[PDB]
Amino acid sequence: APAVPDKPVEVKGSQKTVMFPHAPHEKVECVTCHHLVDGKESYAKCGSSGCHDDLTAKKGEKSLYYVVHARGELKHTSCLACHSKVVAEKPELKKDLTGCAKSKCHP
Ligand code: HEC
Ligand code: HEC
Ligand code: HEC
Ligand code: HEC
Repeated sequence: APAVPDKPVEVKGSQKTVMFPHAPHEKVECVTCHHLVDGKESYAKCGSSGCHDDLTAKKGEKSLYYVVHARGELKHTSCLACHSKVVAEKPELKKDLTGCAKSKCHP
């Protein structure tokens, strides 16, 4: 298992880059995000070739946008899906964690 990044890392889309901080996610199993692929574990970039490499489409399993923003019902938890659950318990974090603008992801 490679070391978890100790500084925010870039999550590049086609037009915007969002910084991802691992620290606040220390109590989330690595596997929740870096899910198994072909039964084997992987820590490759979500947008890697052969993964979620469609950086422009809004929907589809190949879309990086969808796996990040789908508000739920997927095979794995998206950023927005989990954030909505967190925000339900800690409402003061609504804009910070789910906002489309002026949020922690999109300042
Ligand atoms: C409100 C629900 C939001 C809207 C609408 C958008 N976001 Fe995001 N977002 C996040 C990441 C990690 C990325 C990069 C990976 C990717 O999606 O490709 C993005 C990117 C965008 C983009 C640009 C897509 C592109 O450049 O190809 C748009 C137009 C966009 N987002 C709309 C992360 C998050 C996040 C963190 C948990 C939140 C709260 C939001 N995004 C919220 C919205
Ligand atoms: C979801 C909330 C995550 C948890 C929990 C962990 N990581 Fe992560 N990691 C995540 C993202 C969105 C990214 C960037 C992906 C991209 O497309 O850029 C990362 C990045 C890494 C990397 C480096 C390579 C990279 O993609 O930039 C490593 C080595 C990594 N993550 C390791 C790691 C470990 C070991 C975790 C558990 C202790 C772990 N991550 C949890 C999302 C999430
Ligand atoms: C390529 C080797 C991949 C990497 C690295 C990551 N994902 Fe992935 N993801 C991949 C496949 C082939 C599949 C479908 C089969 C499965 O294991 O579920 C997925 C699926 C997801 C989903 C669900 C999408 C759906 O259509 O329901 C999510 C939410 C997801 N993947 C997220 C994700 C993130 C955020 C990653 C980086 C940290 C990541 N995946 C890496 C293949 C690959
Ligand atoms: C739940 C299983 C999570 C997943 C998947 C993702 N995030 Fe998250 N995020 C989660 C928690 C528990 C928290 C902490 C909230 C708190 O109580 O303080 C967060 C925090 C962040 C932050 C805010 C960090 C800060 O400014 O201090 C960001 C920017 C963030 N999360 C981004 C993010 C992205 C891009 C994700 C998808 C790859 C993602 N989170 C998934 C829980 C969970």
